[PDB]
Amino acid sequence: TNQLQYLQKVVLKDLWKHSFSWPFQRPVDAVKLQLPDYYTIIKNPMDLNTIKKRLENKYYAKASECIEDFNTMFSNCYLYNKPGDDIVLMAQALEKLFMQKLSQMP
Amino acid sequence: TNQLQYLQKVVLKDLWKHSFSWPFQRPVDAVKLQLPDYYTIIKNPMDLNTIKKRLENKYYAKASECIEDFNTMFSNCYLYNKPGDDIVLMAQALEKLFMQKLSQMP
Ligand SMILES: CCc1cnn2c(NCc3ccc[n+](O)c3)cc(N3CCCC[C@H]3CCO)nc12
Ligand SMILES: CCc1cnn2c(NCc3ccc[n+](O)c3)cc(N3CCCC[C@H]3CCO)nc12
Ligand SMILES: [Cl-]
Repeated sequence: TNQLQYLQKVVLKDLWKHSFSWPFQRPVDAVKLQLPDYYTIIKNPMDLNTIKKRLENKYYAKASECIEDFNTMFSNCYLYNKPGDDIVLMAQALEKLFMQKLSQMP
Repeated sequence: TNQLQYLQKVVLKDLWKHSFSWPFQRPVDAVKLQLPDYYTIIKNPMDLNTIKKRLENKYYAKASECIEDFNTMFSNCYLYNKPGDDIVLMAQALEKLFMQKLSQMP
């Protein structure tokens, strides 16, 4: 659980502190945010909080499973949205930061 | 050139060999493939061949710059398309294979 501890103590915490992660800290509320077909279009929803619980509850067996989840969160946003959307710009900054943290992993 | 040697000799070559990389081995030809607004929508196009040239011509100073190009090629497909599209399924398999290779970089 060494790389997993990195993902939890370093990667996640660092991403969490940035305000551009705020829309990603909870599953998408399709009603409150008026995204009526969100769950019709996205089949594998993912958010940071789900990722955090999975780390807390020892859900992951290997670090690749966690990294898949992050990847799914970003691509989900790209799929659902289009270039130029605010949320996409936010997703892009999170992802960049993510990849930078990952390159430092043991 | 160490990590950049891995990206060229291991990562690029392994991805190139899969038929699902065929659509990404040349810049999108918007006319022949009848994607009229591709270049209107996508502001930063990227493909394997461009990445390959950049490695050959010693364009990247650093591993992060080349990894950034791969990420752009993936997100570009996601942004331009939508869930369930063939090209998207392809991008996803490419990206997954990409991530596994990355995890084995020095
Ligand atoms: C911290 C407040 C919050 C909670 N949910 N949420 C959402 N949910 C939609 C969503 C989230 C993640 C990925 N995808 O695809 C859709 C969007 C959003 N914002 C949209 C973009 C510009 C900032 C901003 C506006 C309103 O706070 N802010 C929030
Ligand atoms: C290997 C032949 C080829 C060359 N270009 N191209 C494209 N260009 C569009 C494109 C590429 C990369 C990212 N984005 O966003 C759009 C698509 C495509 N296909 C689409 C999906 C299922 C396979 C297949 C069908 C017809 O060969 N095949 C090809
Ligand atoms: Cl999209």
